[PDB]
Amino acid sequence: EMPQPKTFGELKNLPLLNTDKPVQALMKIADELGEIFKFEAPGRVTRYLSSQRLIKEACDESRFDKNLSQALKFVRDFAGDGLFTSWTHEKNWKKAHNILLPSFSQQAMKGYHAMMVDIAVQLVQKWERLNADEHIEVPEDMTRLTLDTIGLCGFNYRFNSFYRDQPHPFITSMVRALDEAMNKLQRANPDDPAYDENKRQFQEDIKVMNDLVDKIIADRKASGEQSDDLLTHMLNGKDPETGEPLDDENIRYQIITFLIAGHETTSGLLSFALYFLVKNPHVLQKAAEEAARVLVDPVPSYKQVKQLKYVGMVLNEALRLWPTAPAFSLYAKEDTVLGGEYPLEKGDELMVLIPQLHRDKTIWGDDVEEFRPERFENPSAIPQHAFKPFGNGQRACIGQQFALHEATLVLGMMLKHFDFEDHTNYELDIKETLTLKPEGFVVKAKSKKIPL
Ligand code: MNH
Repeated sequence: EMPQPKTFGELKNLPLLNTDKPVQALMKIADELGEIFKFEAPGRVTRYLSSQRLIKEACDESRFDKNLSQALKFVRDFAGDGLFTSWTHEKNWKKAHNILLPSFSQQAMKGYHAMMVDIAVQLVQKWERLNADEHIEVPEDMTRLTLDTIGLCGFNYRFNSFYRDQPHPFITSMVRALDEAMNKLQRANPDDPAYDENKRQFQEDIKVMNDLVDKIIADRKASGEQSDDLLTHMLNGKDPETGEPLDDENIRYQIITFLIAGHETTSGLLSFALYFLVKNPHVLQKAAEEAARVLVDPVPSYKQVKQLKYVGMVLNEALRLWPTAPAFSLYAKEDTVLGGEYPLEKGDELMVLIPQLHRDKTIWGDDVEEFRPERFENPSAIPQHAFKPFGNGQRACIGQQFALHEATLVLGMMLKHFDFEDHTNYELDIKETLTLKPEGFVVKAKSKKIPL
């Protein structure tokens, strides 16, 4: 049979999800329960997977397909038919996949990189122009950078999020909506007077996001166009199979999904990577050397990012220890036995604990908690399906190369232009908005006096 956590009667496991940090609670639960453990809530059942040998079967394209998590279903209201939230047996997913995949490529990455620099320059100039006494809120400023990067590159819109003291209205509203998604999963009873207040708020926040997208289409509508871009590939992009462009109503959904999924994950990754680089001096020294040798010219070139090897290794290791996308869910496409020990009826839902998967001691050695980028010196040596932070198969992050390209480029310039000091020996605190980010992580960054 299949182990499961403590069920309080009617609500079963569901009351456990109330905590600020659900994914970490599930990791604790997985440490004790074992490879797999069942997780049943009233009206929904899902089995969490933590051992790699089960992950490799769950990941097979001809064995299990992607299922929408309970929270992702609520995410649909602003995101919807966007690939991250669209179904695999969904029409719009296939159309959008085929026509937005060419917008991510080597030629594409070249298209986006020159504009990425601009936003990273805004970040570097902000940190260079800070006074000596001031300190930097890494996750906040990383979200600040990532929004502007994705906006300017993939939608020709400058959020100008750096010119704002407080988080952008988009950030506030997005985080708040994710709040309801998670917090309504954990909720026992769907209807109650009080929730109406909440409900009100969540109509409000969403609108802001909607309103913001209205600018991108309107702005580009009024200003000059015909400059190859994601938003172009959405307006004028056409489906090879059906010869059809995207639905305007669906184009806006694409914009929502891309704006949201392009910063939170990348910004959490940058914060986590900087944190781990701060806790270990030597792993920084190596990367500070790499960025200097690889990037000579003041502005990084499209080729210079790919030339950076150690930066990508650092990013992959930091992404291993704390994958910014905490989990993905999968349903069985036909009756199978998982591991040869657990029989599952078709359509059964299994969630996958990516951070617990990376902590499997058998594959990654008996010092998994140890953060050493050198593990990724020969990334070929890593076993199959043991390391899947970006997802699996066709369903895995069309712009993952953009994630790595922006994050590597930015981090290379950060280590190039700055010296990082940790004034609090920061206690690692992970805030969850369906995504993992350090909370309270503050460092100072002295200038290195490098141009542009
Ligand atoms: C860090 C970086 C990063 C991580 C950890 C990441 C994680 C994921 C994971 C996991 C999935 C699959 C979810 C599931 O349930 O199967 C996924 C799918 C997706 N992701 Mn991303 N993703 C990005 C960067 C990331 N993504 C960026 C950047 C973009 C946008 C430019 C993006 C846009 C998507 C889209 C779109 C999908 C949907 C793919 C599909 O369903 O066909 N992404």
